[PDB]
Formats: sequence, structure tokens, C-alpha cells
Amino acid sequence: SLCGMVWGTDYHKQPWQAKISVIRPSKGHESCMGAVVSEYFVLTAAHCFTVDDKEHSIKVSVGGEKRDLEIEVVLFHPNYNINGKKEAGIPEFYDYDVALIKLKNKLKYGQTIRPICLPCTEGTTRALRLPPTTTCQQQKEELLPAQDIKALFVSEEEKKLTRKEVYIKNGDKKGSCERDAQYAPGYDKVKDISEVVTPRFLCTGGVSPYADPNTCRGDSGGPLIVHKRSRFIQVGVISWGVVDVCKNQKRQKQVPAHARDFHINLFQVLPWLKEKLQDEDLGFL
Ligand SMILES: CO[C@H]1CCN(Cc2c(C)cc(C)c3[nH]ccc23)[C@H](CO)C1
Repeated sequence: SLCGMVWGTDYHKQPWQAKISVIRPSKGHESCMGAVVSEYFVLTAAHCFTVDDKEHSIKVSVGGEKRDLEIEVVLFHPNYNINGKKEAGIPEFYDYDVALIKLKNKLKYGQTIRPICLPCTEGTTRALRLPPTTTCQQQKEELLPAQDIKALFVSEEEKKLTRKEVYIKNGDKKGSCERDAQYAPGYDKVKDISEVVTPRFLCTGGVSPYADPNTCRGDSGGPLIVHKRSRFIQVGVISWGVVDVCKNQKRQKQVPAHARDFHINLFQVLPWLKEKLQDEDLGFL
């Protein structure tokens, strides 16, 4: 497929966006986002589901449609466990916070429903107009160089999408961005912050080099996207933030230099993506 290409407003501009609603909602468990990655699969965050009967715990829609898609199986990353660091006084642990929604029915791609490119695929090689000798490490050097990286995510409200520009701190601001996990309630006592911020995470947010918009809980599972030569490449999955600016803008205005968002780096979950998606004709390297 020609991934990460516009085929207009809202889903005409971001046709890989998926909207997830929690069926039995509660405070902190209302909504998520995801990304169409193939005709049968939506990529999202594991923490969007109930661990029991995952398949009946959400509805998912694409293309800004009213209709819900039939969910056949939900596949959690096997390393994911929100309770895995409770003994270290870490109440919620978001390492490997990624899940695949396997749809019963094949999606029909159109103007409002298209797949996004994934890292280390032939789709991304072609989208970035790279040669057939291209390796996964070269794609990583192209997409996540050691610098502040221009990127974007999308928030949804009543079928309307808002694209937000953010910068991934992957250069000399990386350590500062990661250490700011201590501003997140519940992570403020851990002595070694690399216990919460593992190598699975990319870090956005803050006011340098630009005033990054922050994520909210309902953005969980949405794609973190790099825009290159009119193509959109997913590099991350929104996992967790220091401050939910939908609920607590007050707190972000108190600590704006430290208001970071954390995303699962898809380059760090490739063996799982490659295995689960091996029959989807995406041509993993
Ligand atoms: C361990 O708890 C800390 C991390 C998770 N935070 C909530 C949260 C989740 C779950 C997911 C996304 C995308 C969020 N975006 C902004 C906030 C936020 C809480 C409260 O900020 C503090």
C-alpha cells in the first residue's frame, strides 16, 4: 500500500487517525486514539483496555464515522504490566504500553481511511524515497536524528481533529526531558528516574525550542508522527504525560518548562510489531 499519503478537513488530512471510546467509562478511562496500520489492524496503547475481556472493553471508529468496527482480538505487548513496579512505589508503569486491535472485517481505504507508514518497512523506504539497501538503522537515523525533531500528534473532539506540532527532545535536551518525569504525580519519590522512563520512550513537551502543546489522557494510543516530503511516518504511540492539560491546565502553567509527554518509540518494539503484522503485506525489513 502507499502509506502516510493524503488521498479537505479533519480525517481528509489525517485519514489514519482512529477514535477509541471506553464502553464502561470512568475517571481516567473514557477515550483513546489509535492509528490504522493495515486493512485489519489499529495500533494503540495497552492501557486503553480492561485486562479482562479486552475485545468488549472499547469501541473503535475510523474516518470520523458514527459506526464502530468489529474487534476480533486485542494483542497487548507481552512486556506490558501497569502494576509491574508497584514494589518500587511506582503506582502505574507504562513500559511497552502498545497494543494491536485486530479487526474482524477488512477496512476499505478511501479519502478518510488510509494507513500510516511504520518504521522499518518497505512502505517507509518508498515514502522517504530511499534505496533498497536501506536498513532499519538507516531509517532510524533519517527519522530520529540526535536533535530536537519536528513532529506532530492529533487530538479529537466531536469528529473534529486538531493537529499539534511538538518537538521530540532526542539531542542535548533528551536527559532534561526524561528527568522531568519527576513532575508527574506518583513518580516524584523514585530516586533513579530511568526506572519509570525506560529506553522505550521518546519525550516531547516543554517550551524550548518551541511551546509544545501537551497531551491529555484521551490522546493515549494516538500516533506520534514525523512529516517528511508530503509523507507521514508514525514513530511513536502516545503513552503518558506529566500533566493532563484538558483537566489541569493550571498545573501546566505552574511548571511549563517541565510539562513533558512520553511516547512508546516504535523502533524499540519492532520485533513484536513485525511478528504480529507479518501477514499484513507491510514488508518489514
Ligand atoms: C503515574 O501517573 C503519572 C503519569 C500519567 N498521568 C496521566 C496521563 C495518562 C495516563 C496518559 C496520557 C496520554 C496523559 N497525558 C497527560 C497526562 C496523561 C498522571 C497524571 O498526569 C501522572
